[PDB]
Amino acid sequence: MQIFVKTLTGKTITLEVEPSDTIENVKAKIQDKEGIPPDQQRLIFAGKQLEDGRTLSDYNIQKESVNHLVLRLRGG
Repeated sequence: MQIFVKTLTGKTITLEVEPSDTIENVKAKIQDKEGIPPDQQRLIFAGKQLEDGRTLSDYNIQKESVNHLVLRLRGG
């Protein structure tokens, strides 16, 4: 399935993912596209912070056809 990520500029990228994919797996894909180390990423879905050992299915990524995660840059 495809998801969007809103990036630090408010633009979107698309990732090809499966519901069982971990948040750590998603953050690695975001690192490859946006150059943010995973330990400096905070990923949000519907205002909820996503935890690295959990999966997209844990956050019900399947409920909607179109989903946008939000990338935030941890503060220094």
